[PDB]
Amino acid sequence: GGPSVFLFPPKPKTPEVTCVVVDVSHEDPEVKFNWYVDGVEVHNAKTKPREEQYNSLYRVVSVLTVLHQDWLNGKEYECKVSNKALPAPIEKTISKAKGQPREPQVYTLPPSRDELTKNQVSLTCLVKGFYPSDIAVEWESNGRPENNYKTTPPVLDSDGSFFLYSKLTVDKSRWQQGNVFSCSVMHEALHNHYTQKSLSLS
Amino acid sequence: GGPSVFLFPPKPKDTLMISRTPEVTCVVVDVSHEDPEVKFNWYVDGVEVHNAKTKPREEQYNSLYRVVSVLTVLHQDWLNGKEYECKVSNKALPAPIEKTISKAKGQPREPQVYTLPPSRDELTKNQVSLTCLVKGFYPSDIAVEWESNGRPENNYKTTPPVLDSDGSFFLYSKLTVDKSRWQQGNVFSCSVMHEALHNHYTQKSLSLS
Repeated sequence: GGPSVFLFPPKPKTPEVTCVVVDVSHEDPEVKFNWYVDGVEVHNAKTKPREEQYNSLYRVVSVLTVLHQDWLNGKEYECKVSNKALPAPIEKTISKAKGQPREPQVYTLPPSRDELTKNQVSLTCLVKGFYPSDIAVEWESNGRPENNYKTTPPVLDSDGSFFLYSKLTVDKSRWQQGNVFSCSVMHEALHNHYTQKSLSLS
Repeated sequence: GGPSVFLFPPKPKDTLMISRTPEVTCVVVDVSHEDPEVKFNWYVDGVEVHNAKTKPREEQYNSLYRVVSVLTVLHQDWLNGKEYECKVSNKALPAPIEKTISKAKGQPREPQVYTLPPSRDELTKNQVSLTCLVKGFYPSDIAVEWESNGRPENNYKTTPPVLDSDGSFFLYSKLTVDKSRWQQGNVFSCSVMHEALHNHYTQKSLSLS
Protein backbone atom coordinates (compact mmCIF):
# COMPACT_ATOMS: atom_id res chain seq x y z
CA GLY A 1 0.00 0.00 0.00
CA GLY A 2 1.22 3.44 -1.01
CA PRO A 3 -0.45 6.83 -1.34
CA SER A 4 -1.06 8.46 -4.71
CA VAL A 5 -1.88 12.10 -5.45
CA PHE A 6 -4.04 13.60 -8.20
CA LEU A 7 -4.84 17.21 -9.13
CA PHE A 8 -8.13 18.22 -10.72
CA PRO A 9 -9.00 21.29 -12.81
CA PRO A 10 -12.05 23.51 -12.37
CA LYS A 11 -14.89 22.42 -14.62
CA PRO A 12 -15.51 24.86 -17.50
CA LYS A 13 -19.14 25.63 -16.57
CA THR A 14 -17.39 28.92 -8.36
CA PRO A 15 -14.12 27.41 -9.63
CA GLU A 16 -12.06 24.93 -7.61
CA VAL A 17 -8.75 23.08 -7.83
CA THR A 18 -8.80 19.71 -6.06
CA CYS A 19 -5.93 17.62 -4.67
CA VAL A 20 -6.96 14.01 -4.01
CA VAL A 21 -4.87 11.61 -1.91
CA VAL A 22 -5.95 7.99 -2.27
CA ASP A 23 -4.68 4.88 -0.47
CA VAL A 24 -3.71 6.69 2.74
CA SER A 25 -2.54 4.10 5.25
CA HIS A 26 -4.91 3.08 8.03
CA GLU A 27 -2.38 3.67 10.83
CA ASP A 28 -1.57 7.32 9.97
CA PRO A 29 -4.73 8.84 8.44
CA GLU A 30 -3.42 12.39 8.87
CA VAL A 31 -2.43 14.23 5.67
CA LYS A 32 -1.00 17.76 5.54
CA PHE A 33 -1.52 19.93 2.45
CA ASN A 34 0.49 22.90 1.18
CA TRP A 35 -0.82 24.89 -1.79
CA TYR A 36 1.40 27.04 -4.02
CA VAL A 37 0.37 29.59 -6.66
CA ASP A 38 3.33 30.35 -8.96
CA GLY A 39 5.61 29.63 -5.98
CA VAL A 40 3.95 31.53 -3.11
CA GLU A 41 1.84 29.63 -0.59
CA VAL A 42 -1.84 30.24 0.14
CA HIS A 43 -3.82 29.15 3.19
CA ASN A 44 -7.54 29.46 2.31
CA ALA A 45 -7.87 25.81 1.24
CA LYS A 46 -10.14 23.57 3.31
CA THR A 47 -9.67 19.84 3.91
CA LYS A 48 -12.67 17.52 3.68
CA PRO A 49 -13.33 14.82 6.29
CA ARG A 50 -11.52 11.59 5.50
CA GLU A 51 -13.35 8.86 3.58
CA GLU A 52 -12.69 5.15 4.03
CA GLN A 53 -12.32 3.31 0.73
CA TYR A 54 -13.52 -0.25 0.23
CA ASN A 55 -9.97 -1.47 0.97
CA SER A 56 -9.97 0.28 4.41
CA LEU A 57 -7.40 2.75 3.08
CA TYR A 58 -8.34 6.42 3.33
CA ARG A 59 -9.11 9.12 0.76
CA VAL A 60 -8.23 12.65 1.90
CA VAL A 61 -9.21 15.60 -0.31
CA SER A 62 -8.23 19.27 -0.18
CA VAL A 63 -10.18 21.90 -2.14
CA LEU A 64 -8.62 25.25 -3.07
CA THR A 65 -10.99 27.90 -4.41
CA VAL A 66 -9.32 29.61 -7.37
CA LEU A 67 -9.72 33.17 -8.62
CA HIS A 68 -11.45 32.97 -12.00
CA GLN A 69 -9.41 35.55 -13.93
CA ASP A 70 -6.30 34.00 -12.36
CA TRP A 71 -6.95 30.69 -14.13
CA LEU A 72 -7.27 32.52 -17.46
CA ASN A 73 -3.79 33.99 -16.92
CA GLY A 74 -2.18 30.55 -16.72
CA LYS A 75 -0.70 30.54 -13.22
CA GLU A 76 0.61 27.22 -11.92
CA TYR A 77 -1.16 25.62 -8.96
CA GLU A 78 0.94 23.26 -6.83
CA CYS A 79 -0.28 20.78 -4.21
CA LYS A 80 2.24 19.25 -1.80
CA VAL A 81 0.98 16.50 0.51
CA SER A 82 3.05 15.07 3.36
CA ASN A 83 2.32 11.92 5.35
CA LYS A 84 4.17 10.02 8.07
CA ALA A 85 4.17 6.76 6.09
CA LEU A 86 5.50 8.68 3.05
CA PRO A 87 9.24 8.48 2.25
CA ALA A 88 9.13 12.11 1.06
CA PRO A 89 6.56 14.83 0.29
CA ILE A 90 4.63 14.39 -2.96
CA GLU A 91 4.26 17.44 -5.21
CA LYS A 92 1.75 17.93 -8.03
CA THR A 93 1.25 20.91 -10.35
CA ILE A 94 -1.72 21.90 -12.50
CA SER A 95 -2.53 24.88 -14.71
CA LYS A 96 -4.87 25.80 -17.55
CA ALA A 97 -2.11 24.70 -19.93
CA LYS A 98 -2.37 20.88 -20.30
CA GLY A 99 -4.81 20.81 -17.44
CA GLN A 100 -7.29 20.56 -20.29
CA PRO A 101 -9.57 17.50 -20.31
CA ARG A 102 -8.67 14.75 -22.77
CA GLU A 103 -11.21 12.38 -24.30
CA PRO A 104 -10.43 8.74 -23.42
CA GLN A 105 -10.02 6.25 -26.25
CA VAL A 106 -11.70 2.91 -25.51
CA TYR A 107 -10.37 -0.25 -27.18
CA THR A 108 -11.52 -3.82 -26.56
CA LEU A 109 -9.09 -6.69 -27.09
CA PRO A 110 -10.13 -10.35 -27.47
CA PRO A 111 -8.27 -13.10 -25.59
CA SER A 112 -4.87 -14.21 -26.79
CA ARG A 113 -5.02 -17.31 -28.96
CA ASP A 114 -2.82 -19.04 -26.37
CA GLU A 115 -5.40 -18.42 -23.63
CA LEU A 116 -8.17 -20.28 -25.50
CA THR A 117 -6.72 -23.51 -24.07
CA LYS A 118 -7.73 -22.61 -20.52
CA ASN A 119 -11.23 -23.03 -19.11
CA GLN A 120 -11.56 -19.25 -18.67
CA VAL A 121 -10.45 -16.40 -20.94
CA SER A 122 -9.63 -12.73 -20.43
CA LEU A 123 -11.56 -9.94 -22.15
CA THR A 124 -9.54 -6.73 -21.85
CA CYS A 125 -10.62 -3.10 -22.18
CA LEU A 126 -7.93 -0.50 -22.82
CA VAL A 127 -8.78 3.10 -21.92
CA LYS A 128 -5.99 5.54 -22.75
CA GLY A 129 -5.32 9.21 -23.30
CA PHE A 130 -7.76 10.62 -20.75
CA TYR A 131 -7.41 13.54 -18.35
CA PRO A 132 -8.03 13.95 -15.50
CA SER A 133 -7.58 10.56 -13.83
CA ASP A 134 -11.10 10.30 -12.36
CA ILE A 135 -12.83 7.57 -14.38
CA ALA A 136 -15.20 4.62 -13.94
CA VAL A 137 -15.33 1.37 -15.91
CA GLU A 138 -17.89 -1.45 -15.95
CA TRP A 139 -18.66 -4.62 -17.91
CA GLU A 140 -22.00 -5.99 -19.12
CA SER A 141 -23.29 -8.86 -21.25
CA ASN A 142 -26.53 -8.15 -23.15
CA GLY A 143 -27.24 -5.42 -20.61
CA ARG A 144 -26.67 -7.58 -17.52
CA PRO A 145 -23.71 -6.16 -15.54
CA GLU A 146 -20.87 -8.64 -15.08
CA ASN A 147 -19.28 -9.27 -11.69
CA ASN A 148 -15.98 -11.07 -12.41
CA TYR A 149 -13.86 -8.18 -13.66
CA LYS A 150 -11.00 -6.10 -12.24
CA THR A 151 -9.68 -2.68 -13.28
CA THR A 152 -6.17 -1.38 -12.70
CA PRO A 153 -5.64 2.08 -11.16
CA PRO A 154 -4.88 4.93 -13.57
CA VAL A 155 -1.28 5.08 -14.78
CA LEU A 156 0.32 8.35 -15.90
CA ASP A 157 1.45 7.97 -19.50
CA SER A 158 4.48 9.60 -21.09
CA ASP A 159 2.37 12.46 -22.53
CA GLY A 160 0.69 13.65 -19.32
CA SER A 161 -2.50 11.66 -19.98
CA PHE A 162 -3.62 8.58 -18.07
CA PHE A 163 -4.44 5.02 -19.11
CA LEU A 164 -5.76 1.87 -17.48
CA TYR A 165 -6.88 -1.65 -18.30
CA SER A 166 -10.00 -3.53 -17.24
CA LYS A 167 -9.99 -7.34 -17.40
CA LEU A 168 -13.23 -9.33 -17.61
CA THR A 169 -12.95 -13.07 -16.93
CA VAL A 170 -15.56 -15.22 -18.69
CA ASP A 171 -15.90 -18.94 -19.27
CA LYS A 172 -14.31 -20.06 -22.52
CA SER A 173 -17.59 -21.73 -23.50
CA ARG A 174 -19.49 -18.45 -23.14
CA TRP A 175 -16.94 -16.71 -25.36
CA GLN A 176 -16.90 -19.23 -28.21
CA GLN A 177 -20.71 -19.37 -28.42
CA GLY A 178 -20.77 -15.78 -29.72
CA ASN A 179 -21.87 -13.87 -26.62
CA VAL A 180 -21.52 -10.09 -26.82
CA PHE A 181 -19.77 -8.24 -23.99
CA SER A 182 -19.62 -4.49 -23.42
CA CYS A 183 -17.04 -2.24 -21.75
CA SER A 184 -18.72 0.91 -20.38
CA VAL A 185 -16.71 4.01 -19.46
CA MET A 186 -17.81 7.21 -17.73
CA HIS A 187 -15.62 10.32 -17.92
CA GLU A 188 -16.15 14.07 -18.08
CA ALA A 189 -14.30 14.45 -21.40
CA LEU A 190 -16.48 11.90 -23.21
CA HIS A 191 -19.36 12.97 -25.41
CA ASN A 192 -22.51 12.42 -23.33
CA HIS A 193 -20.02 11.60 -20.53
CA TYR A 194 -20.49 7.91 -21.38
CA THR A 195 -19.46 5.47 -24.09
CA GLN A 196 -19.67 1.72 -24.64
CA LYS A 197 -17.37 -0.58 -26.61
CA SER A 198 -18.57 -4.09 -27.45
CA LEU A 199 -16.55 -7.28 -27.83
CA SER A 200 -17.52 -10.60 -29.40
CA LEU A 201 -16.03 -13.54 -31.26
CA SER A 202 -15.45 -13.36 -35.05
CA GLY B 1 1.82 11.54 19.58
CA GLY B 2 3.08 7.99 19.94
CA PRO B 3 6.02 6.67 17.92
CA SER B 4 5.09 3.77 15.65
CA VAL B 5 7.07 1.37 13.47
CA PHE B 6 6.63 0.27 9.85
CA LEU B 7 8.55 -2.54 8.13
CA PHE B 8 8.82 -2.57 4.33
CA PRO B 9 9.88 -5.42 2.02
CA PRO B 10 12.51 -5.13 -0.73
CA LYS B 11 11.66 -3.66 -4.10
CA PRO B 12 10.55 -6.34 -6.59
CA LYS B 13 13.30 -5.57 -9.11
CA ASP B 14 15.97 -5.74 -6.39
CA THR B 15 14.94 -9.31 -5.52
CA LEU B 16 14.99 -10.41 -9.18
CA MET B 17 18.32 -8.94 -10.37
CA ILE B 18 21.67 -10.39 -9.28
CA SER B 19 23.26 -6.95 -9.73
CA ARG B 20 20.85 -5.20 -7.32
CA THR B 21 20.62 -4.99 -3.53
CA PRO B 22 17.34 -6.06 -1.88
CA GLU B 23 16.71 -4.30 1.43
CA VAL B 24 14.28 -4.61 4.33
CA THR B 25 13.46 -1.13 5.64
CA CYS B 26 12.44 -0.42 9.24
CA VAL B 27 10.87 3.03 9.68
CA VAL B 28 10.22 4.62 13.08
CA VAL B 29 7.90 7.63 12.95
CA ASP B 30 6.94 10.31 15.49
CA VAL B 31 10.17 10.00 17.48
CA SER B 32 10.38 12.36 20.46
CA HIS B 33 12.42 15.51 19.96
CA GLU B 34 14.10 15.43 23.39
CA ASP B 35 14.47 11.62 23.45
CA PRO B 36 15.50 11.18 19.80
CA GLU B 37 17.74 8.11 19.89
CA VAL B 38 16.43 4.77 18.60
CA LYS B 39 18.08 1.37 19.08
CA PHE B 40 17.52 -1.16 16.29
CA ASN B 41 17.76 -4.95 16.67
CA TRP B 42 17.51 -7.18 13.58
CA TYR B 43 16.75 -10.91 13.68
CA VAL B 44 16.77 -13.32 10.72
CA ASP B 45 14.79 -16.45 11.65
CA GLY B 46 15.47 -15.61 15.31
CA VAL B 47 19.24 -15.10 14.96
CA GLU B 48 20.33 -11.52 15.57
CA VAL B 49 22.43 -9.89 12.84
CA HIS B 50 24.48 -6.70 12.97
CA ASN B 51 25.12 -5.60 9.35
CA ALA B 52 22.22 -3.12 9.30
CA LYS B 53 22.85 0.46 8.20
CA THR B 54 21.22 3.43 9.95
CA LYS B 55 20.36 6.63 8.15
CA PRO B 56 20.62 10.18 9.53
CA ARG B 57 17.43 11.19 11.30
CA GLU B 58 14.97 13.38 9.43
CA GLU B 59 12.48 15.84 10.92
CA GLN B 60 8.92 15.68 9.60
CA TYR B 61 6.18 18.27 9.07
CA ASN B 62 5.14 17.94 12.74
CA SER B 63 8.46 18.73 14.52
CA LEU B 64 9.07 15.02 15.27
CA TYR B 65 11.83 12.76 14.00
CA ARG B 66 11.82 9.86 11.56
CA VAL B 67 14.66 7.34 11.85
CA VAL B 68 15.27 4.54 9.35
CA SER B 69 17.31 1.34 9.57
CA VAL B 70 18.01 -0.62 6.38
CA LEU B 71 19.08 -4.28 6.33
CA THR B 72 20.48 -5.92 3.20
CA VAL B 73 19.01 -9.37 2.55
CA LEU B 74 20.35 -12.20 0.42
CA HIS B 75 18.44 -12.89 -2.79
CA GLN B 76 18.14 -16.60 -1.99
CA ASP B 77 17.30 -15.85 1.66
CA TRP B 78 14.32 -13.67 0.74
CA LEU B 79 13.07 -16.09 -1.90
CA ASN B 80 13.35 -18.99 0.57
CA GLY B 81 10.91 -17.24 2.92
CA LYS B 82 13.28 -16.31 5.74
CA GLU B 83 11.65 -14.01 8.28
CA TYR B 84 13.17 -10.63 9.16
CA GLU B 85 12.32 -8.96 12.48
CA CYS B 86 13.03 -5.34 13.41
CA LYS B 87 12.87 -4.47 17.12
CA VAL B 88 12.70 -0.77 17.97
CA SER B 89 13.71 0.50 21.41
CA ASN B 90 13.45 4.09 22.61
CA LYS B 91 13.47 5.93 25.94
CA ALA B 92 9.92 7.24 25.41
CA LEU B 93 8.65 3.69 24.71
CA PRO B 94 7.11 1.71 27.59
CA ALA B 95 8.29 -1.48 25.87
CA PRO B 96 10.13 -2.29 22.63
CA ILE B 97 8.11 -2.65 19.43
CA GLU B 98 8.64 -5.75 17.29
CA LYS B 99 7.66 -6.15 13.64
CA THR B 100 8.37 -9.17 11.44
CA ILE B 101 8.20 -9.43 7.66
CA SER B 102 8.90 -12.03 4.98
CA LYS B 103 7.97 -12.75 1.39
CA ALA B 104 4.28 -13.45 0.86
CA LYS B 105 3.56 -16.99 1.97
CA GLY B 106 1.50 -19.36 -0.11
CA GLN B 107 2.10 -21.55 -3.15
CA PRO B 108 4.08 -19.62 -5.80
CA ARG B 109 2.23 -19.52 -9.12
CA GLU B 110 3.79 -19.22 -12.56
CA PRO B 111 2.80 -16.06 -14.48
CA GLN B 112 0.89 -16.55 -17.72
CA VAL B 113 2.08 -14.14 -20.41
CA TYR B 114 -0.29 -13.16 -23.23
CA THR B 115 0.58 -10.56 -25.87
CA LEU B 116 -2.36 -8.70 -27.41
CA PRO B 117 -2.19 -6.82 -30.73
CA PRO B 118 -3.60 -3.29 -31.02
CA SER B 119 -7.33 -2.98 -31.61
CA ARG B 120 -8.31 -2.38 -35.22
CA ASP B 121 -9.88 0.92 -34.15
CA GLU B 122 -6.45 2.14 -33.02
CA LEU B 123 -4.88 1.29 -36.40
CA THR B 124 -6.22 4.62 -37.69
CA LYS B 125 -3.77 6.45 -35.40
CA ASN B 126 -0.09 7.28 -35.81
CA GLN B 127 0.91 5.28 -32.71
CA VAL B 128 -0.54 1.92 -31.67
CA SER B 129 -0.57 0.13 -28.33
CA LEU B 130 1.08 -3.26 -27.83
CA THR B 131 -0.40 -4.99 -24.79
CA CYS B 132 1.23 -7.61 -22.55
CA LEU B 133 -1.18 -9.32 -20.15
CA VAL B 134 0.62 -11.06 -17.27
CA LYS B 135 -1.85 -13.18 -15.35
CA GLY B 136 -2.12 -15.59 -12.44
CA PHE B 137 1.22 -15.07 -10.68
CA TYR B 138 2.03 -15.27 -6.98
CA PRO B 139 3.55 -13.52 -5.16
CA SER B 140 3.16 -10.04 -6.65
CA ASP B 141 6.88 -9.22 -7.00
CA ILE B 142 7.48 -9.15 -10.76
CA ALA B 143 9.40 -7.25 -13.46
CA VAL B 144 8.27 -6.61 -17.05
CA GLU B 145 10.22 -5.20 -20.00
CA TRP B 146 9.96 -4.89 -23.77
CA GLU B 147 12.56 -5.50 -26.46
CA SER B 148 12.78 -6.03 -30.21
CA ASN B 149 15.51 -7.26 -32.58
CA GLY B 150 17.82 -7.73 -29.61
CA ARG B 151 17.42 -4.17 -28.31
CA PRO B 152 15.23 -2.94 -25.45
CA GLU B 153 12.14 -0.82 -26.11
CA ASN B 154 11.65 1.98 -23.59
CA ASN B 155 8.36 3.68 -24.57
CA TYR B 156 6.21 1.47 -22.36
CA LYS B 157 4.30 1.75 -19.09
CA THR B 158 3.29 -1.07 -16.75
CA THR B 159 0.41 -1.06 -14.28
CA PRO B 160 1.07 -2.15 -10.69
CA PRO B 161 -0.02 -5.68 -9.79
CA VAL B 162 -3.76 -6.04 -9.16
CA LEU B 163 -5.29 -8.67 -6.90
CA ASP B 164 -7.47 -11.00 -8.97
CA SER B 165 -10.60 -12.87 -7.91
CA ASP B 166 -8.69 -16.17 -7.51
CA GLY B 167 -6.05 -14.94 -5.04
CA SER B 168 -3.41 -14.37 -7.73
CA PHE B 169 -2.20 -11.13 -9.30
CA PHE B 170 -2.27 -9.67 -12.79
CA LEU B 171 -1.00 -6.58 -14.57
CA TYR B 172 -0.75 -5.05 -18.03
CA SER B 173 2.24 -3.56 -19.83
CA LYS B 174 1.55 -1.16 -22.71
CA LEU B 175 4.24 -0.55 -25.34
CA THR B 176 3.52 2.36 -27.70
CA VAL B 177 5.17 2.16 -31.13
CA ASP B 178 4.83 4.03 -34.39
CA LYS B 179 2.17 2.46 -36.59
CA SER B 180 4.63 1.80 -39.42
CA ARG B 181 6.79 -0.42 -37.19
CA TRP B 182 3.79 -2.62 -36.41
CA GLN B 183 2.57 -2.74 -40.02
CA GLN B 184 6.05 -3.83 -41.15
CA GLY B 185 5.62 -7.12 -39.29
CA ASN B 186 8.43 -6.31 -36.86
CA VAL B 187 8.57 -8.67 -33.89
CA PHE B 188 8.27 -7.25 -30.37
CA SER B 189 8.89 -9.23 -27.19
CA CYS B 190 7.42 -8.89 -23.69
CA SER B 191 9.88 -10.23 -21.10
CA VAL B 192 8.84 -11.10 -17.55
CA MET B 193 11.01 -11.85 -14.51
CA HIS B 194 9.39 -13.80 -11.68
CA GLU B 195 10.51 -16.36 -9.11
CA ALA B 196 8.05 -19.03 -10.29
CA LEU B 197 9.40 -19.01 -13.86
CA HIS B 198 12.13 -21.36 -15.03
CA ASN B 199 15.41 -19.47 -14.62
CA HIS B 200 13.17 -16.64 -13.33
CA TYR B 201 12.65 -15.40 -16.90
CA THR B 202 10.28 -15.80 -19.82
CA GLN B 203 9.43 -13.83 -22.94
CA LYS B 204 6.48 -13.85 -25.33
CA SER B 205 6.61 -12.46 -28.85
CA LEU B 206 4.04 -10.20 -30.50
CA SER B 207 3.85 -9.77 -34.26
CA LEU B 208 1.41 -8.93 -37.03
CA SER B 209 -0.74 -11.88 -38.11
